[PDB]
Amino acid sequence: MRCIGMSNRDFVEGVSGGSWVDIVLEHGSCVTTMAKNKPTLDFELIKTEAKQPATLRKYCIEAKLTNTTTESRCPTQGEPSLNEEQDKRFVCKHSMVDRGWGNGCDLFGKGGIVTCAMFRCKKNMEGKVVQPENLEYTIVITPHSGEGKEIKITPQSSITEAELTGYGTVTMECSPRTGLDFNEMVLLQMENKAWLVHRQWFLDLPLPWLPGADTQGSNWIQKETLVTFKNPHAKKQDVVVLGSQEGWMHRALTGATEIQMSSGNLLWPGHLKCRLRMDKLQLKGMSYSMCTGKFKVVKEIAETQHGTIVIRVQYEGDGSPCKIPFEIMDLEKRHVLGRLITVNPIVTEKDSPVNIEAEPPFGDSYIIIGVEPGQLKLNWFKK
Amino acid sequence: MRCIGMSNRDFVEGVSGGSWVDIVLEHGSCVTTMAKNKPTLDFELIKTEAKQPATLRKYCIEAKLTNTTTESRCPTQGEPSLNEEQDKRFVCKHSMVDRGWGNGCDLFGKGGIVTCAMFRCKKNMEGKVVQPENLEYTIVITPHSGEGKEIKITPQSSITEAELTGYGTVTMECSPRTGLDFNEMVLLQMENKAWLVHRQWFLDLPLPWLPGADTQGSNWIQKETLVTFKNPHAKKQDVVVLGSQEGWMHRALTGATEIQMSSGNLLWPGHLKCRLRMDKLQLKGMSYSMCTGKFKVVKEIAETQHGTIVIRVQYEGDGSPCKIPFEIMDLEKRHVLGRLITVNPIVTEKDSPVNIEAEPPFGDSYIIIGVEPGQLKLNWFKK
Ligand SMILES: *[C@@H]1O[C@H](CO)[C@@H](O)[C@H](O)[C@H]1NC(C)=O
Ligand SMILES: *[C@@H]1O[C@H](CO)[C@@H](O)[C@H](O)[C@H]1NC(C)=O
Repeated sequence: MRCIGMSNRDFVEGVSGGSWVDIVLEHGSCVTTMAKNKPTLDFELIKTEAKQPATLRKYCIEAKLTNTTTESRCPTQGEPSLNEEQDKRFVCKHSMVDRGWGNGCDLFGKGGIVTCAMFRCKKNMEGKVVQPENLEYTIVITPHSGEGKEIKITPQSSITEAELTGYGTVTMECSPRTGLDFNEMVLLQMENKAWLVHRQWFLDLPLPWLPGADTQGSNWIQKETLVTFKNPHAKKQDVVVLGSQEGWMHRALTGATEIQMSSGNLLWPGHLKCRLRMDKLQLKGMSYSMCTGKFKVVKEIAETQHGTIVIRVQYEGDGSPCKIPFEIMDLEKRHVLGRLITVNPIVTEKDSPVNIEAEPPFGDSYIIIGVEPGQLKLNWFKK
Repeated sequence: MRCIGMSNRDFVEGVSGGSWVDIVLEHGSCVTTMAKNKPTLDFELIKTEAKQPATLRKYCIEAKLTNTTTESRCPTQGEPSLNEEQDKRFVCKHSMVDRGWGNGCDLFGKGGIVTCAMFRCKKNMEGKVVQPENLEYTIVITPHSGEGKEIKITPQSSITEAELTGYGTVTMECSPRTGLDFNEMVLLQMENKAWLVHRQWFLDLPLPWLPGADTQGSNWIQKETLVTFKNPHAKKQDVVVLGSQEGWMHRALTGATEIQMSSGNLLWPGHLKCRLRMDKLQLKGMSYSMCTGKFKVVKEIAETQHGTIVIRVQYEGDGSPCKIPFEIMDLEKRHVLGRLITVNPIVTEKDSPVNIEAEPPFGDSYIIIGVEPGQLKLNWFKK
């Protein structure tokens, strides 16, 4: 479930001296709002989507060499230039070797030689500069009824409305924060994890890179960082790559800042500070008859991780949509004790199970739910 | 070809005041020995094989995780221990999550959870301590005839003999050197290249390692260096590797000392200082008649990279195995000028081509090869 049973959930209650109550919404946390005559709402931040990030530079971390050619000459015959020297998709190397009889040349001496190989990247990571203003926050408002409404907000339109399903409307004004010095900070993505590193530290990485505005994927820059030519023997210099740089990147990003994922969705850390105005909220119910008084416990008392207690029951009896007779009594039945979180428990159908939550006082307490013809008298010992 | 036309070739001549001449044999270099009445020999170091190296430790650089299991519990139900915790081939992780209704548990609160995954290494490098005394050096001695004898030496048996094919025998005494502080130095092998690194720097590498005496390949030590558990959500913590560490190793070994290969054979740098005693060497020939005097130039004059000049000719004429009339004359035919490198050029067969090498003086010189009935009078301009 949500909110109830979430270790990171804060309660808040609007005073009777006005409205405009402040809440703090963060990812993985729920906020519970309530007041007298006002319905209880649950606010939760779902995802923080940073749409339209600007690709800054693309580095290659795993490449492969194919189409390796080699051409040699004899002493006093000129250098052996290859056509692949005029191709940015290739990397070449010149050298000189000893030439004479046993290798089939004119005379003795230093003969030139050239070896080229096609550079083709296989796996490559990316880096993007992210804009702070065009961020998007998804918030879910749920009426705490026990039987959600989404809203997208952005720093360029912090004011919004919320047409709840039969509960009225509530006004929101949020102000955000999500990091540190975003303009000169780059989100690095390895197509498996994500980090937030410095701009200068990212721009000067010793790897074959391509500019942001690029779709070629073959005219890289500084390919020699992943390509080394071995010592030439008879002819071919035996060019060789340097394997994969995935582990080097995973190890070099230790002192960075990683961002988890929810299968695609980036979990951006940060908190929204929001003002809520609930003066235009109505309670779904009120004008309802009382139920006949038969209730069967689907499952009885169970305290949450925030002092509040919850019971799930079913109406079963017939009496239309009606209000649940619910009272919190002493060890006897003197006065009413704890308050109610799920304000005005209603019933949509006799077969639909309904949960209810409330905060009891210390020690022994009674819960009277249902009229006498089938009254549920559930005792418990809080704390 | 060899020796002739090798840019790293040194000449040496034994004086008439005894024998025991010193030479320096290194990989990729040839030594030319000669003297009056003594045949010319070519010494070359082929391979430096360090047989029987002692494996010290085996590190893994590319692993993969399979057989991932996960088990959870409810609050006040105990921790969920898995059977894979008692298996060194697995890596596990404990955690606690929020549990209540929507995830099917008893009540609310912190419920334990455990996730394990089988650690299986795919590609792994090795490190070996190498012994200096049990080194093996392969030397090739070739009689400079123009138409080789191998010997294996070790520091534990530096004295040897050389039964040349019809030239007598020569005595050798070599003393070696090949590096720096071998006892606390480890040869690192990645099954593609080889380095020589420090012992302490190698023993403390942050990678899953196994002791030297090991054939298991699955009960590694410190596997968590290549395994990280992501944040748990509903149940599985989503364990993930760190890719491949091949690039990290290839980059970290920059300030080391690399060793090239000749397809399997390690090219150990170093020089052997050898004493040669050639007093028991005879010249294959001497008691031979002179040829009739017909020679056709297979290919004429061509100077090497060490001042010496070479011509390849064929006998063609009939006259049994005979000695070649060969003289170096002035611009006229006054006196004999340059000496001869291929001492006493013989002939095995009239159809077998034969090379000849000699050093001429400055400027113009004549080469008289063959008796007058078909005499070859080849002029050239050295320097
Ligand atoms: C590389 O070699 C393959 C196989 O011969 C060939 O199909 C391909 O066209 C070559 N590419 C280049 C750029 O030469
Ligand atoms: C891992 O899973 C495969 C596929 O189910 C199975 O064949 C293998 O026996 C499993 N290994 C272990 C150690 O559980």
